[PDB]
Amino acid sequence: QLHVVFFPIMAHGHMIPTLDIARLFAARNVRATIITTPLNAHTFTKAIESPTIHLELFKFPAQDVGLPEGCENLEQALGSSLIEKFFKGVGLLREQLEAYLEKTRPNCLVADMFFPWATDSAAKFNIPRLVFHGTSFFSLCALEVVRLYEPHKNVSSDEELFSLPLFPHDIKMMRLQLPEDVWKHEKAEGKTRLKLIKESELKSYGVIVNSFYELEPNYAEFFRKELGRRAWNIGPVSLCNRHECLKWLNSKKKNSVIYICFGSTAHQIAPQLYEIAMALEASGQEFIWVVRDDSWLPRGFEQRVEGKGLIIRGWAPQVLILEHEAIGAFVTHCGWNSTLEGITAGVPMVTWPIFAEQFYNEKLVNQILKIGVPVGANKWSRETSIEDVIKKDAIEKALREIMVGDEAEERRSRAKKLKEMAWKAVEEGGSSYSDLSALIEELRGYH
Ligand SMILES: O=c1ccn([C@@H]2O[C@H](COP(=O)(O)OP(=O)(O)O[C@H]3O[C@H](CO)[C@@H](O)[C@H](O)[C@H]3F)[C@@H](O)[C@H]2O)c(=O)[nH]1
Ligand SMILES: [K+]
Repeated sequence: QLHVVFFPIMAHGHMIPTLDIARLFAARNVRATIITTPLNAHTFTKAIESPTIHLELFKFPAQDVGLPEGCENLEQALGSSLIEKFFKGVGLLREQLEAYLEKTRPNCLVADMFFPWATDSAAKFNIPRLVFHGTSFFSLCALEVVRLYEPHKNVSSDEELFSLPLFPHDIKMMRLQLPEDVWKHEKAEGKTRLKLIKESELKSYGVIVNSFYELEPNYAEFFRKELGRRAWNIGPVSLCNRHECLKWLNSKKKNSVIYICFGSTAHQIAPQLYEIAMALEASGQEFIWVVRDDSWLPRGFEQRVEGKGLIIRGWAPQVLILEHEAIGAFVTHCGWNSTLEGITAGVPMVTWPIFAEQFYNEKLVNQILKIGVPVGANKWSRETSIEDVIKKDAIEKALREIMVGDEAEERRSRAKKLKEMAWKAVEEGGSSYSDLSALIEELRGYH
């Protein structure tokens, strides 16, 4: 039996899709083991609830890097200090990884993009290593093209626009949409980490990508041809698996409710929430709003919008909501897992990128896929300063445009097209089904 070990970084947005990939492999009679840490194991245990996914717990050296003992997850490492400590900590997992690989000798290692050294670690035992990023072909390409060509240095002001080189679409961006650790005050740590991450894509056996060919064929090709990567598109992997707010939505018109949610880990301050609430009231749209009370809500808000607006404070069933008939739009931060869920439900999106690769995802959604509307946020930042809050006016304009604005029904039509393409890609005979079959056969044949 083939054995593949999966090693995601301790972040919810990488762990859940990695589990789905493990399940996809398992359903093909492949032995799948996921490496995690003790305080993160509960995520996998809950989502396991079918072939057996095995877990292996590594000790996370929080004390050695000066982190609180309870900080085993990227989401809890808030601030440059804590984040650099977190990445030093995860780099220190290399010894446990090499011990586990020597002990078990699996046929393949699928390792998170944040572990470039994992390539060499697997090479010590002649094991091929695959990179998993968890984002779109487009972001992979655009990030690599920006790193290589640095078109942000041909610019005089923060909002001066430049095109992305080589791309078959003209994509205009400003250096505000890039991290200041690249264009303003160059800090060698992040630059080196990025260099090594992007290099691992060519030094390794190849890249697994959570996308489907028909979604972004130009960039599925660009990644392989112009950028030289060996890759397999096997997404959306969440389709492998396939209530109060639902009963609420049942009595609503089809495609009439806006869903607002900013991802698994939301760092969101009271002034921003207050602007969102005011914009929601002014827009008149029915809505489900997922929040992490007079400190951020207008007086009488929840009662003044009762029956029309619903605030969810806990973990929301995002997929069940998005695919309910009543939901017509999605205000999102453009994380790739949420973006892909919006696409798979066929739901247009208001794009509100914050950090990471989300501005590239926003360009993919708005300019290329033509299923979204920008809210107007254009400043890359880990934490939000009060000086950067998006005001209620832009939010209301975007909420209006996404529901009844120009092309809204066409966006719905395009998204339903993408929805059918997504479901077809993963069914037997589909592009993603076939690429997964091909990857597994190649792994069987290795040496
Ligand atoms: O109330 C809730 C709130 C969330 N969820 C689920 O959590 C997921 C949110 O994923 P999303 O990509 O938007 O945020 P996150 O995964 O942290 O993004 C990082 O990881 C991504 C993957 O690399 C990356 O693209 C991104 O830039 C990073 F920020 C998504 O699968 C939802 O279904 C829910 O079910 N109920
Ligand atoms: K090249």
